Amino acid sequence: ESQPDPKPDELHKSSKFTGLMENMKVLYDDNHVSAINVKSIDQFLYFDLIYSIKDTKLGNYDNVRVEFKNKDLADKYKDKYVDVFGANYYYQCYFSKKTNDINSHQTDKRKTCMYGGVTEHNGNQLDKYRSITVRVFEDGKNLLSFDVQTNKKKVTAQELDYLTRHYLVKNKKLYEFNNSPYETGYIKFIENENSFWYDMMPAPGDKFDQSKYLMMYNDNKMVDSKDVKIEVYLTTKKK
Ligand SMILES: OC[C@H]1O[C@@H](O[C@H]2[C@H](O)[C@@H](O)[C@H](O)O[C@@H]2CO)[C@H](O)[C@@H](O)[C@H]1O
Repeated sequence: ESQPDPKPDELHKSSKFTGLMENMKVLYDDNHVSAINVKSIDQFLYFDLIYSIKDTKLGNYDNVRVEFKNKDLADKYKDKYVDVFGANYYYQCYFSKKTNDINSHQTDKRKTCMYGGVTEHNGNQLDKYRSITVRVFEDGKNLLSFDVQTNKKKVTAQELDYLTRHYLVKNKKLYEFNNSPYETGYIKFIENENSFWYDMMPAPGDKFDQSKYLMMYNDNKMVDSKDVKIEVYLTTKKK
């Protein structure tokens, strides 16, 4: 069980962020990118892939740019049929501008951007959703547990993360417009000796960089739905 647990002073303090929690909230509200059995259709930079995924409700986007940590990840998934799932942003998002020569590009009307959140479709399917347990702790006490479901054998940490936080925003007011009732918090995934966590709170300051925050998912970290367990540790802001 190692990826050093955070030392209490290591975590971002929500009281140190003085600039609109709504921008964090939106990433984990009901909207998100999801598609099954799609194939990249273009590329803007050598470390990304462009997908033809239409916003199936709000009609907010027609193309989604998936950015990876490096060229390898983009190469691996180029041309392959994948499922996509993840938190997207719009504000600092941009790519291609047109189907121009020299500058390899394409994409017309309504774009969105995201990091990682990709898995091979083929051979990664289960008929019969697997249920992953989430145990949340508030100041040290296991106050509740809820389930998250995925029908993927291999699932990105991004998806389990979004799933978990989406429930907490709805039932625990994890993030609110201008604040959060929690001072610190982190999501811990556990497979085996392998455990890793993400800080759920925004960095100190007056502004939150959605793009920079969502960047932690660019490694396309995957996990096996059969071996994972998730624990959330929240601490209450000095009442
Ligand atoms: O069993 C062969 C049969 O599968 C259908 O697909 C179904 C599948 O039967 C069911 O278990 C699953 O839950 O939903 C699928 C619907 O896509 C196919 O429609 C049929 O063409 C055969 O392929």
